[PDB]
Amino acid sequence: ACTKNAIAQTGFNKDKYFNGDVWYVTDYLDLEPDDVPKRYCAALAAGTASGKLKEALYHYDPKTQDTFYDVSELQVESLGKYTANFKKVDKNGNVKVAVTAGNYYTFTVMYADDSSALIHTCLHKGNKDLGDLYAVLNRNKDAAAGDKVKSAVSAATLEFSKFISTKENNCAYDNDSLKSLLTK
Ligand code: HEM
Ligand SMILES: NCCc1c[nH]cn1
Repeated sequence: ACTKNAIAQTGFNKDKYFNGDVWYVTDYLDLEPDDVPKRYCAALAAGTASGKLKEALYHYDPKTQDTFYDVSELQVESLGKYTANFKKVDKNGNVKVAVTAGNYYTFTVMYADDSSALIHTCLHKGNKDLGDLYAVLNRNKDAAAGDKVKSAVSAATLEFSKFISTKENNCAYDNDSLKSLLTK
């Protein structure tokens, strides 16, 4: 299970974060891991679409080739803190698994600027036992974590050297699908 109440960034700028553009996960910290996809690719788009706050997700295991997209309408808990009931979709937004209660992640933006961010997420999916996951994001998929975001990792009482990089995995992303999924 999840154990963290992550604190949102002071003065979080929601319209800048949710500007409809793409964010790439460059490094992550799973608190509840194992033999799991040690190598992983993930990215999201976040924006307001016809007045609704939205996130589109992409996951790719470059070793198994397991691929999936999700789209959610976010609900606000407080500034920088959201609950997302997700639906699994194909890249075009056609529903594969409909929204259901019990399938949701929370999402806290702990730090963000115009190029980088640190988020916490707690995933819930049916009867499964899942733990916290932190992720370092960047607008550039190949960007090394800079001092702003690494300092924020430290400020969250975490150690960046423990985070796992995705940069070795040779991830390629469909940015266009992620942006268009925001409307679906
Ligand atoms: C912004 C970051 C992330 C968020 C919001 C996110 C959220 C989610 C959601 C919503 C699901 C379930 C999707 C579905 O069943 O339709 C999922 C599944 C999963 N995610 Fe992520 N994820 C993120 C990052 C990552 C990272 C970096 C990895 C690698 C450690 C990871 C590995 C997986 C795994 C292996 C699954 C399959 C879970 C299962 O069904 O047991 N995710 N994630
Ligand atoms: N224990 C990490 C579960 C996960 C996958 N995606 C988001 N969270």
